[PDB]
Order: sequence, then C-alpha cells, then structure tokens
Amino acid sequence: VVIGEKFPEVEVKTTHGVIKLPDYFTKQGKWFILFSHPADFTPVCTTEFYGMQKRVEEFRKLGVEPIGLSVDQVFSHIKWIEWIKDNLSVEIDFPVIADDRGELAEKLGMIPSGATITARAVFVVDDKGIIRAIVYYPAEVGRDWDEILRLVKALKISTEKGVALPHKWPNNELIGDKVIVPPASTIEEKKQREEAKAKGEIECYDWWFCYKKL
Amino acid sequence: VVIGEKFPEVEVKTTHGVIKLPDYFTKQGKWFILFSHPADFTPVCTTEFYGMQKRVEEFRKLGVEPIGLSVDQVFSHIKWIEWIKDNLSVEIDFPVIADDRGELAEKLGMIPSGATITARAVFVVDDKGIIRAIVYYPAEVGRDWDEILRLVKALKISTEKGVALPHKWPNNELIGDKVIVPPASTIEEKKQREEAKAKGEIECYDWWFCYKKL
Amino acid sequence: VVIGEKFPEVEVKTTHGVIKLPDYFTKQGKWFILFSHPADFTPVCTTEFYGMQKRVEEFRKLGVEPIGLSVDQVFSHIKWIEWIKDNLSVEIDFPVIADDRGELAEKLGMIPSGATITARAVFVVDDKGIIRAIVYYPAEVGRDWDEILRLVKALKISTEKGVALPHKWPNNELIGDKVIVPPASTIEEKKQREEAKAKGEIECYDWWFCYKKL
Amino acid sequence: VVIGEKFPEVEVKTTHGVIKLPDYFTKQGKWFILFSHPADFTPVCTTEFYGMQKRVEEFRKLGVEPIGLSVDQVFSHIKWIEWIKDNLSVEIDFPVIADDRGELAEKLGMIPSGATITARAVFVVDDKGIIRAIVYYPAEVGRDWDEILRLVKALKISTEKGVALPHKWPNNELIGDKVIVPPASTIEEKKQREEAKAKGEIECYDWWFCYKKL
Amino acid sequence: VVIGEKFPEVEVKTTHGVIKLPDYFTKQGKWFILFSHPADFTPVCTTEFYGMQKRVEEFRKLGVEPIGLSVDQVFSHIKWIEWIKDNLSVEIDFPVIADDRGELAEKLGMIPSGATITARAVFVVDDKGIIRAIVYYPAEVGRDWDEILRLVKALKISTEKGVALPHKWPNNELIGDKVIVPPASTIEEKKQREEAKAKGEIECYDWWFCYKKL
Amino acid sequence: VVIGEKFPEVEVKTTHGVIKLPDYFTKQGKWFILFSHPADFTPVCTTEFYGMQKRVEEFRKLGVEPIGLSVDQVFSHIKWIEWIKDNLSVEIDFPVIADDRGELAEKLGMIPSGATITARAVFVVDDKGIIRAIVYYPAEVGRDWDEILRLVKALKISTEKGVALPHKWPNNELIGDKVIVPPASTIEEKKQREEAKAKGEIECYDWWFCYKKL
Amino acid sequence: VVIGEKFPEVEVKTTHGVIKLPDYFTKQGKWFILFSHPADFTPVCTTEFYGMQKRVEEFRKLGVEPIGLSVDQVFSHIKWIEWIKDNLSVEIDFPVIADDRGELAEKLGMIPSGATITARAVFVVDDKGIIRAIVYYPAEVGRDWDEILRLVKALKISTEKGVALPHKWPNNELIGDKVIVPPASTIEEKKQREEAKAKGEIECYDWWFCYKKL
Amino acid sequence: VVIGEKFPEVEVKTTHGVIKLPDYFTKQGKWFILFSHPADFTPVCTTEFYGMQKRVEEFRKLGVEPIGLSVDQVFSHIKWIEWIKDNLSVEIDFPVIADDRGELAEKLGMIPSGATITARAVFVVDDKGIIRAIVYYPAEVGRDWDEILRLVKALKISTEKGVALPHKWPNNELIGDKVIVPPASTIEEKKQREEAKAKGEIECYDWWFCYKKL
Amino acid sequence: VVIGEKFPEVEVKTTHGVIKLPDYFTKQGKWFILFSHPADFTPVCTTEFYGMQKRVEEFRKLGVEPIGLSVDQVFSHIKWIEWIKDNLSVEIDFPVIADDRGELAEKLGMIPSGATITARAVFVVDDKGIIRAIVYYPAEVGRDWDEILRLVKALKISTEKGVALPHKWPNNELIGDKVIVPPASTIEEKKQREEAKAKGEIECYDWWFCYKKL
Repeated sequence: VVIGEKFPEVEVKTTHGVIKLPDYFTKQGKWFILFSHPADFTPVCTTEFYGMQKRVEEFRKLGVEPIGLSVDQVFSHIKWIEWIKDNLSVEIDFPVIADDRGELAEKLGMIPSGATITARAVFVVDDKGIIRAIVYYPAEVGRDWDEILRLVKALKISTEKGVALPHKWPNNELIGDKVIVPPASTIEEKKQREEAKAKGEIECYDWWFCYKKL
Repeated sequence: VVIGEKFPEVEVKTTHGVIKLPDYFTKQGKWFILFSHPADFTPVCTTEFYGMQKRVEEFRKLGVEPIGLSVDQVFSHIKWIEWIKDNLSVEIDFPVIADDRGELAEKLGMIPSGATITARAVFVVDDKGIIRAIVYYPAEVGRDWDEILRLVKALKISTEKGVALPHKWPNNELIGDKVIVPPASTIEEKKQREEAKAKGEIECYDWWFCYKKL
Repeated sequence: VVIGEKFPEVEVKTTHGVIKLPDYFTKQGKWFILFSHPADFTPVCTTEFYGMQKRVEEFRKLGVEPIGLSVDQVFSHIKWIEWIKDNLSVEIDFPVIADDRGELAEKLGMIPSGATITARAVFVVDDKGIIRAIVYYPAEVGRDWDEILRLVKALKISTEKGVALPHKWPNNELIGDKVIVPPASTIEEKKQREEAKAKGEIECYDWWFCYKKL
Repeated sequence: VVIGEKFPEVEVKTTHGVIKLPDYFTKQGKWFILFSHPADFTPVCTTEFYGMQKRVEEFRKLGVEPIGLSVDQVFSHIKWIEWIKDNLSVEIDFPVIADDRGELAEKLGMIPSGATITARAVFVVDDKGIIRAIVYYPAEVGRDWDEILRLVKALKISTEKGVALPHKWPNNELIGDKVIVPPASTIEEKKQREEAKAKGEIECYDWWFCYKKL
Repeated sequence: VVIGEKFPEVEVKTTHGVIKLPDYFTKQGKWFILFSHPADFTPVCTTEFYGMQKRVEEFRKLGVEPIGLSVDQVFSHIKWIEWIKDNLSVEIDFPVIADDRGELAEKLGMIPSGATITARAVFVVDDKGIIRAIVYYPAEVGRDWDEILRLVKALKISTEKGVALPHKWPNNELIGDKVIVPPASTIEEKKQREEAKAKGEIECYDWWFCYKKL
Repeated sequence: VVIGEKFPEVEVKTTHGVIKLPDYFTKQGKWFILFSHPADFTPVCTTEFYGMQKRVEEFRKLGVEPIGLSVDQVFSHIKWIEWIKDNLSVEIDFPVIADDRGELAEKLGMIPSGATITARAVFVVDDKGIIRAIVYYPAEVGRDWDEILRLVKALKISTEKGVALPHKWPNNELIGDKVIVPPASTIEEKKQREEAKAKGEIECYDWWFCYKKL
Repeated sequence: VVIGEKFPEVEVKTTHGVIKLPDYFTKQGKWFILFSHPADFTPVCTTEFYGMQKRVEEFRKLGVEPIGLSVDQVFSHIKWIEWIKDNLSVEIDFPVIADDRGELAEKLGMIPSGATITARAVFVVDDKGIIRAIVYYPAEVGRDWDEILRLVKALKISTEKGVALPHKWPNNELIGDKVIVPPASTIEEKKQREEAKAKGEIECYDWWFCYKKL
Repeated sequence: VVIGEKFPEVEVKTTHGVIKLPDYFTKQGKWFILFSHPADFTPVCTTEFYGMQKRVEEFRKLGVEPIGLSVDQVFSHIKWIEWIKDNLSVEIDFPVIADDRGELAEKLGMIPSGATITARAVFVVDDKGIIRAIVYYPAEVGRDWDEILRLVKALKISTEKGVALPHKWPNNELIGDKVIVPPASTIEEKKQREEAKAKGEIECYDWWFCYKKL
Repeated sequence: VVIGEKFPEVEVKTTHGVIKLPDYFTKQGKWFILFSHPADFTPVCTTEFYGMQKRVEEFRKLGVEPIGLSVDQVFSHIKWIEWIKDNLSVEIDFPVIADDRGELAEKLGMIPSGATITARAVFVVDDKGIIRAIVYYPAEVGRDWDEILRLVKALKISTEKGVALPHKWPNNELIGDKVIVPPASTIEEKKQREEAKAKGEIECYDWWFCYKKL
C-alpha cells in the first residue's frame, strides 16, 4: 500500500479482542497509529513499548489511538505485557495485534526481504481510514516516539487548517513556528499571492513561498 | 521494494551528471541517503533543502552521501538551487536526481495514491547497496533531518559493532546511552547470557534483555 | 495516434489551471495547436515560446488556440515564464501543460526512442476534436511557426471551401495562390471536368488536375 | 502431504538453532517425530510438552528424535520452556521450531480450516526422509504420547524385521504379541504358506493370515 | 481435506446399500467414524475389523457410527465378512464402503504416495458434518481402537461442555480427569481468571492454565 | 486405444506376480488375450472363468496366453479362484490382473459410462505387441470363448500366410474354409490376378475376389 | 464412445436416403446394429454382406435393424450391391451409410491406427439410443453374424426380464439355458437370497450365484 | 473463400463510384463476374480488357455483369482506360475496382505467394450472391474469355433447368449438346431411372448415367 | 493454398500404387496436372475422364502428367475405370488418387461449402513443385480440357522463353500468335524498351506493351 490509500478492511485478533480495522477507530471518529515490532520478549521492542506507553496519553489527547502488532500469538503478547508490568511497573494499555501468520504484515509491506517477522513499521491513519504517513525502521534501530508525535501533530494541523508544515516544525530554521501556504499553481493564483502580500496578509520569499502564523 | 532489499540498478540524471545507482556510491565505499520532494520551487521542499545543506557535513562525516530527487527536470533543479543561493544565502552541494517521468519514484513507491509527483521519501542505503530504512512523509508535512541523522548514526553503529539501539538512543528512558546485545535465540545462547552476567561482563533485565556501554 | 483520429479525452494540469481536452476548446468552437517542448529553461524552447507569443494573436484571430506541454511541473513553468518576461520583456499568455510523468506525451508519441522527455511535436486539432496534422521535430532543431501558420490557414480554407492547397500555397510555383479542385474519381466526373473546360468554368492541365481562383 | 511422501526440504529456526529438514536428522541416519501445538502458553499444549518430555529418552532410545513446533517465535518458545521449568520442574530438551508465519505448517496441512495457527499434528519420518505416519488432532483434544510410542515401536520393528503388526500390538486380542507375515500375494506364495503350515513353521487362520513370534 | 472442513457430499456403495455422506448419519443426529483398510482378506485388516466389532457398541453409545472402506468390491467385502464369521465367530454389523476405484479414498488423502490402495485412515465426523480429527497409519502397523475411543469421548465432551482435554485425558499426569478451561485471550478475560481463582471455583497454574472437574 | 496400436507399456500386479505388459509375453514370442470381468464373486464372471479354463490349453497350443483383469484386489482374486476349485472342481491356471483403481482399465476404455468397474472387454495382442482385435461386451451378457477362439485362429493364419479370412471362417457360406487373397489394389495387380485365374492357381468371383485352399 | 453412452445425434447419407441417427430407429421403437466394412468391392466385406443379408430377417424379427457403413460414396455402394445381386443372387435390403470422409467413423473409433478406412466394427444400439455392445475386428478377419445374433438375443432378454446371461447362453456349460439373477450386493439381499433358496424357488452355487429358468 | 460460400459483404471504390458487393448486382437480380488483373498499364492485362470489352454485351444479355479489380488506385484506372481508348479505339464500359491495399484481393485469395499484387482471378457470383466458380490464372498467362462464357452459360442453365453439363458442353464427345440428369443416389431413385428408361423420357448408359435433350 | 506456393509433400494411394507428391513427378523432371472429380460412377465425371484420356498423350507430350482424385477408394476407382473400358472402349491409363478421407482434398481446398466430396478442381504443378494455376469448377459444370491444354502449353512456353501470353493466345484479337515481352518496371528498363524498338527487335503500342514473334 501507499500514502493516500485507504487502510484495507481487515479483521484482527488483539489483546483487547477481535476488531475491525480501520472501522474500530474511524467510527469513534479517531485516528490511529499502527506500529509493529519484530518480536515479543526482545530488548529494543521492549524499550519502544515502555516509550510508547509513557506517551500514550499524548497521542490519545490528540485523538490518535496507538495499536501494535507482531507475528507472535496473543498469549505470548499478554505474557510479555505481564513481564513489563512485573519488572518495569509500566502497564501497557493499548491493543496489540497478534498477526499469527503475518498476513496483515505482508499486505502492509512490514516484512523485510528474506525475513519472516516484521521490522519496525509505523502507519498513521486518520479518522477517514486514510493512510497519512509510513515509516519503516529496521529491527536493529529503535524509533523515537517523539518524532512520530511531531508528525501526527503536524498531520492534524495540516488537515484542520489547510496548511503545510515546514522542515522541523514548530522549530523551522527559516520561519520558526510559522506555517506554509500551499503554493500557487496558476497564473491567477500567483496574482492573488502577490496581492495578499501587498495587504500584509502573508509573508513570503517569493510568490510560491508564502507563510504565516497560526 | 522493502527494507533489506538491494537498491535497484538504475541510471539517473543528476545535477552532477548521469550516474548509476547504487554503484556510483558503493564503488566509492560510500553509503547514501536518497530523499525525494514533491517539486522544485515549492515552500516546504525549499525549507527541507536548506535544512539538509545545513547538515550535509554531518552526514558526509559518517560516510553517508545525500542525494535528492523530484519529478522535475535538471534545468529547473539548477535554477531552483540558484534561487536558494540568491535568496537564502546557502549553496546546495549535494546531487539532485531529475526523475523526469517518475520511473524511479514509482519503482520505489514514492508516489502517493492518485498523484503524479512524489511525496517525501527517504531511503538509507549502505555501501553494500542494501536499503536499510525507508520513510514516507506526506507532501504537507516536512521531515526533521535530525531524526534522520540519529537514524543513520544508529545504523552505522549497529553495523560496525554488532549491537542494536534502544528507543530514542542515546537518550533512552531505561538505559540512557547504553547499547543492546542482540537477544539470545537458542537454549545455548541463553546459558551463555546467564553466565555472562554471573560475573559482570554484561548487564541485563533478563536473559533476552542484555545491554552494555559501547 | 494518427491523422483523422479523435483527439483523446484527457484531463490536464496547466498554468491556467485544470482543463479537459479537446472539450475546453471544442465547446468554444475553436481549434487548438498543442505543441510540446523538451524542457523548461532550455534555449531552443525559449526561442520558440518567444516566436509563438509574437504570433499568438495571428492564430487566435483564426480561431486557433495555442497550448504548450512539457514534462516539467507547473511551478517551474511559471518561474520560466517569469524569466521570459524579465529578460525578453515578453508576456506569455497561452496555457502550458505540466505533463508530470509524460503520460499524455507518451500517448501522443511525443517522446523520442530512448528518451524521458518530449521532442518538438505539434498537433493541429479542429473544432470537431479531430487531429488534422502532426509534426515531430527533434530537440536539436527548433520549428518555424510561420510554416505552421500556413498549415492552419490551409486547413481552415480546405474545410470551409472544399478545396485542396497546392505545394507551398499560397505561393505555388505553377498556379500561385489559386486552389485545387479535388480530382474526378469516376468516368462520369471525368466527363464533367472536360465539359467544365473548353467553353468551361475551370482551368486545368488535365481532367484530374483542375484549379481555380479562391 | 500424504503417507509415503518425502518430507519437504526446508530451513527452520528452532530453540536449538537453525537447521534444515529432513537432512539434519536423515544425514545422521536418524528418525524424527515432528509434532505441532496451537500456541505457547496454552494449557493442553503445556500438558503435552510435560508428557513428551517425560518420554523423550524413550523415543531417542529408538533412534527417533522428537521436535515440536507452533507459529510462535523462538523467544516466546524459550520463555515458555522457562515457565515449564519454574512451575512443573521439568526441562524440555528437545528442539522446538518457530514457524513464524506458518509456512511449514501450511505445507504439512497442520492448519485447520478458517484457522491461522496449527492444530495438533504428528509426523513420523524415517532416516530416508519418508513420512511413515500422520496424526491430526484438534486443538481441544490432547494426544496420548503412549499410543504414539507404540506407533513408532511397531514402525521400527516392521522396518527391520519385515513383518506387519496386528491391531493393538503387542496386545492383540487374537494373537497377543505375535507378529503378522505379509500376506501371500501370488498363487506360488500361497503354496509356500500352506507348506510352511504343514511343517509347523508358522501358525495361521488361512493362507493369507499367517503369524509368528518375534 | 483438513480438520474443520465439512465432510464432502458423496454417494457411496456399501455392504448395507447405497448411502449419502455425511447426510445418512447427520440426519439421524449421529457422528460417524470413517476408517479405511488396505484390502479384504489381509491379516492386519482382519485383526482391526475384529477389534472394531468388539468395540462397536461402545462407539454407538456415544452416538458415533463406525463405517469402513477399501478399494475392494462389495461382493468381496461380504465374502470376507463371511470368512470372519465362520473362522472367528464374530459378526461384522457396521457398513463397509466399496470404493471401487478409490475415488473417495483419493479425495480424503487415504492413498499413500506411489500406491494403488488406501493406508489405515481414520476420520471422525460430527453431527454437523464437520471433520473433527484425522489419522493415517501405514499398511504395516495396525491401529489401537481404544485410542480412537478416548479421542471420540474427548471430542464429544469438548463439544458439549465447551472445555478442552489435557494430554492422555482422563488419565493426565498433572490433573487426572479434570478438564481445561479455554485460555483467556484478552486482557479483560485474564482479569476474570485471576478473580475466578482468588476466592473462586477455579484451580490454575497461571491465568492461562485453568482447570476444573466435570 | 484402437486396433493397430501397440499395447501400452504397463506394469501390472497379478495372481502370478508383478509383470510388465506386453513385454512379459512378447519376450517369449507369445501372443496374449487380455480380458476383463466386472468383479470377483459374481455369477456371469464365474461362468466365463470356467469356460476360459476349459479352453486355456487350446489357446496355449496356438501360442496365445490368456490373462484376466478385474478392478478387485489380488487377495480376493485368489480367494475367488479358491472358491472355483472347491465348488466347481476347476483349477484356474491363467494369471489375473488386480487393477486396483481401474487405471489400466480406463486406459483401455474398459469402463462403461457412469460405471466404476470394467465391462467384459477382450484385447488380442500379438507377439509384436500390436493390438489385433477388441471386444466390449456389457456386464449383463456373457461372452462366448469359442468365437474368440475362431478369431484368434484366423488371426494367426492371417499373419503367417498373408491371407484374409471370410465371414464365419472356416464355415463360410460361400467358400467354406478356403481363404481370401488380399484384393488387387492397382491396375498391374489386377492384371496378375486375371492371369492367376488363367493358369488356375486361384479361384475367383472377380479380379478383386480371389480365393484358394490353405 | 463406450458402452452405456448415448449414440451421438448425427445425420448420415445412405443408400436409402438421408437419415438422422439414432432417431430414425428409436422413434420406431427399434434397435439397430451399425456395422462398418473397410471398402466396397473387397472380398471379406462381400462375404459379410452376403452373410448379413441371409440373417437380416432374423435380426428384423427381434426388432433390430442392420445398417452398414464405409468411407466409399453412395454411388459405389449401389454398384457393389448390384454386383452382389448379379453374382451372388442376393438382394441387399438394409441401408448402407456413405461416410464420405470418415467423420462418423472417427467419431466412433472405427479407424485402425495409421489407416484412412474403417476396420470391421459393430455397435448394438437399443430403442433408447444407448450403445449396448461394441466389437472391433480387423480387416483381415471377418466376423460371425451368429455370435452377434446370440449377443443381441441375450441383450434383449436381459433388458426385458432383468436377468444376466452366462457364458455361451443359451448353451452354458454349467447351467444350460437358465438365466442368472443379478448378485446380491448387500447384507440384506444376501439374506433374502438364502431364503429364496433352501426351501424356496431358486437354484444357486452360493448366495451370489443364483439362477433359474425363464 | 470457396465455391458455395456467400460472396463477402464489402464496400468497394470503382471507376463508376463506390458500391456495395454483392448487393449492387444481387438486389438488381443480376449475376456478376469479378475478375482481377495484376496491374494497370501492363500488356497481358490490356489484351484481356480489350478481350472483355468485346464480349461485355454477351455477358450482359445473360444477366451477368463484368467487374474488374487490381491493387492500383482509381485515378490510374481512369488514365489506363483513357490510354486504351486513345490507342486501341475501344471504350471500356464495365466498372473496375480500385482495391488500394489489396484487402478484398487477399480476402478472395487473389494474391499469389510472395506477391503483393493479384494474379488473374475470376469469380462467378449468382443473383443469390453465391460464388459458383473460381479460376486463378498466373500473371504470365492470359485467360480466354470464351471459356468463361461457356462456363457462365452452363452455370445459368444448370440453375434454371436443374441439370448438369457434360465435358466441353455443348460440344461433348459422347452426347453432343444434351444435358445430364443428376445421378440417382438411393435404391428408390435407381428404380425410377430404370422405369423411365424402359419406354420413357430417358436415355442412358447405366442407371447412374442418364441424359436428355434440353 | 495459392499460386506460387509449393505443392504440399504428401503420400497418396492411387490406382497405380502408393506414391509421394510432388516427388514422384518432379524427380522425373516432369510437370503434372492434378484434377479432382466429385465421385466415381457419376455422369459428368465420366464424360471428363473420357475427355481427358483422349487428350492424355497431348499433355504427356508437353512433359505434363495427368493424375486424378476423388474421395472414393481405390477398388471402386478400378471398377469405375473397368466400367469405362467395358462400355466406352476407352482405357484410362493415368493414375487416380483415392483420397479416402478427403484429407488432401481439404488441404488443397477442393471441397465446396457444406460438402463432403470434392468439386472439379485442377492444379498445374511444374517440375519444381510449384503450383502454377488453379481452377475450381462446380459439380454441375464439366470442364473443357482443351482450355487446360492451352493453359499448360502457354505455361510451358512462358517458363522456357520468359515471355507472357496474351488473352486467348495463340489467337489474340490484337497480336494473334505473337507473345508478350514482360513490361519494363524501372526507368532504365523503359529506356532500353524504346531502344529495342528504335531498331527492330520488338513491336509495341507503348514502352510497357512490347511484343514479338515466338
């Protein structure tokens, strides 16, 4: 699959029971961040779950629900979750999909070449079942949930306000926390941008690079 | 394509001339980070190029060569690079592929659904020409080259020292900047880990979760 | 495609916005001249745009609308048109198509063998959406818009009056600015042509070669 | 798969390392009994692992090496094996395959209809790599390793002594622990059986039903 | 065919006449055990028909009807049944299918690789026409009808009480004749188990290993 | 298969052991008569076996070996033959093929439509492996071995003396036991027949209907 | 085609005109015997036609109509029939098909290997258009219409009275002209056979071999 | 195409205009003779046109319209006809088809192997649009229109009188100008011919060879 | 097949034996005329055989061998030839093919639409195996061997002298018995034609219509 493509209609067994994706979340009017991990009872995967659990409320506060998956079975999932609770006193409270035969994984291209388990994939899906972003980190390198958070915050504001976010937003090197106006793509639109700048409605480096505050 | 797969043999037109990937870089013993952008003379893309140029030295220092691409032609590239010089006072010194008909973009799944241009993809390829990581951000959300920098540093380190990096390394919530020992996957490897900690030599939360300083 | 064939129904993105061909022009009861150029910011193409713009009203006055096409994206298109106004003090005012991946270019056979950009093609399409003439010039040789003007003028007169135009009309070596009567195709029509001679209403070299003043 | 067929060539990841089947055991001139279980950390499966461990040297003594499998991953396997040790005081010492995506399971028809995990299958393979017997029990009913043991004992004997084993051997209702001579299949063999009976060299109910002590 | 699949609808010729499977038995609200044997007038098969007849009423008590099959013809079946009667004073009173060309045998994978007759297959089918278990023993090794009885008793109780049976039930080494509660597969179910144990009607080794008496 | 074709190379299991046809007989410079019957222990079939046996030596003296075929197995064959000895005092001494699944039968078209057993087929094959005649009688109507004897005798003479045999030979209504000269098929051959008539070395009704004594 | 198959609907040109097979005969409620011969004006074929004509009334009596076939054309057929009358004092009065290109011949497998003309085939088709028997004799050996007469008489009685006919009926070596009762094929039928005999009205050698008079 | 088939529906361009074959003639109740010639301005072809023109009224009286064809274009046809007029003082008044790409020529098999022009083909087509005769002479040998005239006359009479014409009719060596009665093809027809013969309206050499005065 | 196409390699049965075409004739350095007739013992066909025999030596003299063919068998052929000898005192001495199944007839397209026998075809094949001319007359219209003779004579002369024969040669309306010079087909050949005339050698109507005495 690819960005812009609606998440496939699929039923999955999870630590919270059998659910329908993307329906289960879209009907609640929520976005969701599906992410995979190579295997239960593995170190990096464990650190990422602790990290994600420490941030679950931030994603939720934005209306984005985290949901995980690996090719292990649900009983292993629960025993691994219990391990995390008994040792790190952290209680995982988001669902984890048990993709028994890695069927959903393969469909989403989460399985690396010649492997039989997933890598570290991330799929941001909105309240309309649309895939908005995709990340494939390798098994040997843990992700940074803080960047994924910046990504989704940016994704929400882009949809809400109809603007684009610059590099490293809200800490862009050129315009700080200002947002970008989609570029004019017609002779007529170019005129409007120039008139808009004249009225002080927007700032710009050129007719195609306009920006402003939120 | 997917992680672990070898970058495809392709001849491309760049602002530094016609080259062949991944050969051009691998024969120089260099890694390379290929990244795409929707189009020349567009706001977000420009802020990303500025952001990349500011960090190019840090990438090259690690033996990773940046190279961009869009579906525009090479003459527009140089004209846009000239605009960046005349307006942002920085000179792009990394090659940029002119994927004229988006043949390469399509082969690398860079084209979002229903679009005729690329989104913001990133492919990290090592000196053996193997795709090590892939990122797909939408046109509306610029990337954060610092997270990508952290990604490649992690990748270089895991390849050179045979370790795995924990979530948000080197600032992990559990083991700070320490690295992780690939989990034992056999009864024997398990025994070796249990004894390995019987007398220093390594730290661990469990036999499958061992870590150390690098 | 070939002469006599209906211009294909297609949606195109231009400097004047999105338009459906041949619909956009055919419903105005106008003809259009679709011509392509290798790339934006290239010398020969620039000279042809200068040439076309200076002749635009001559085509428009004949009910013929010029529209360009390149494999570049629309933003470069506008940047280039801007360079043309700032350096050659010429204001391009005909739409230019941004055939992003050369989809239309390929369907129209505009891309040379072993190339990824268009050559210098021209398609004359009448108010019926019918292709009346096609021209394919290579990147290294600019066209001559005056010969194309003579082409369109001959085409319109041919349709309007039901006559044929001799070599180099209206400056033919044998009959000058006179036109040709489509040749008799039957025994009876041959007789009609002969009676139309000798105490006749027509000039001719033979029964199949009849001509007259327009 | 069906009886008499050759066990397919395949690479499997097990708790004892990666090996190739059937080669690994057949190249050693060994037999092996591959059996599956639905999933790690499930009750019936645990009672069967306990039961099998209690009988491993019984099968080994016969030259028959036991090897299990489920679609769980190896790390989960080792942990489950650890649980059995700390809660049932028994150390599983036979390898267990991690059929990550149920690839081998599907190949051997171990997956019941509508399921995404194995049922309780048993395959008896000899040193020639030939499947000598197959059992498919459902998830809800545990097997009986004693019947499987009787099964392999009869198989080993029939192979080395060229005899058949009656129902419930060595406790057959009709001939106790005596074995059966493969039935005469030609007029000539029938003759030599009637003659072998006349000289008390064999006991029989008829010419096709001859039996003897080992 | 595999466990869980519905037994195929087929018309078979038997010693009791022509009947349709699984209908003939399902419409009576009964289960049936279909088993095959290499050939009529062979020793091992004869010991099995004797063993089956002596246990036919115990199968019938549970509402399970035994029905045999071989690639021999009906006339031979009856003569063989007649032989058994005259030489072993046992009357066979279960139907035997004359699968003339082994068409049904092949559909059910009863014919060993490189063979022209069936092996010793056993199919347990419930009143809903669903295959609950399958067994394939080779020609050289007779089955043990008591293990099949244990298997069918477990199946019946499993379907009635919604429980699972432990290894060697009702003689399991760990819990004897006690049955197993299907393992909790969700976080919520696990909680119900922990509360069911601590002050409740449930014994357990862990939240996933719960059991009770019948 | 049809007359003229060489009998198919096939291995068959018979009451006299496994043999390869037609090799088994052709190597002995023998002809063979392969015939089938619906099933063992059936009336018409028993009457045909009694008749064949009473004529077996008659076929053998002509260098023709009889060999039966049934879709029954070999053990039933020997049992049925035993029944013939004990009830009719006749000792069957020709081999009978056990075509377990009717594979050879189907290859030779011996299975009537909608049936799963053979009809009453007869194939006469010569020492060269060539099928010389084919007969298909239905199950309800027994054959007459005397007519097959006539057929075989005529066949032998036809091959040895290059003559053809008339209707009901050697009791033909027109020429009794005299044989027929293959008809002249060329103008020249017709002349050498009209001559043979002249010097009375041939009798004839016409140039194409010549006959003589053996 | 094979016994039991419906005779193919086909139109044929004959010496008695064009007719539709098998309708022409079935609609009259009659049976027919279709027989072929290699070619007109050949000796064996001639003796066979003479032989058939002398028995036509006996076939007709039984409600069976003979009809010939060969690849010659109808004109030769009539000249040959004329030769037969002029030289043998016999008048052929049954239809003979002119299978011009051997299309029906090929359809019914009458053409021997490598030939372009039929062999001596015979098809007995009943009033239902069902092929009841088939015979393929070679060109060098004429048939015996008396055997086919015996065949058809048995076929009719069998169909009429629901009985089977023994070898050489009505001159069976064992039971003379008595007919056979189709063998009991079930345990129940066997019982009713034993009751029909022993203080009953049926003769038999065993329960499956019962016979009586008409 | 072949004799007996319907002439193909085709629109053709001729020296008399565009018409539809065979309709143009059939809807008028006229037959037509389509004849091809290799090329315009070729010697043999010219002598044949001169030849045809001299006999056109002969064909026309019989209701048969001649129409020519070659792969030349219509304008050349007219110039050639004009040439014929100016040099042979004869006026061609039959239409000639301009089969530009030889589409009809190929469909009618008028193109010899390895050629791209027609040979000298002749098609006689009746008022029912049925092809009645076909001739193919090579380029090097001119035809003889008188034989085609005899052919069309015989063809017409045959259709009107329902008779066949002997060799070289009406100048047959055996029966002069008499016609032949189609041969009896059934026994019944043979009888009527012998009746008509014996004192009747029929002469003959045999029952299959009847003739009479027209 | 068409003109110029090589005659197919084929073995045929004829009244003169089995021969291979076109080899049999080509190897003798002879040409041959293959002609077919609908059926033996038919009127028109018989008149054509008589006609051909009377002219056989005329064809044979030109080195052309006649050979006939019908879908009848050889025996019937010989009897028909015998009838012609007995009644018309003429002896057929040319071979006649027995195309038993009409396979060669079909291959050469001698079978009219919806028929099962050949029509009246003629094929002239030269000593190189090339079909030089083809004629297809209907069953109802006899041919005229004198026209075929003219064709063959003209054919032999064109090959030998490299000239073309005008319409009705040697009785052409324009140039009588003179032959035609193949037309100049290049500017240079046109020159020499005019030169050839400038000084005797050839007579002409134009540069493309040149003729000379044979």
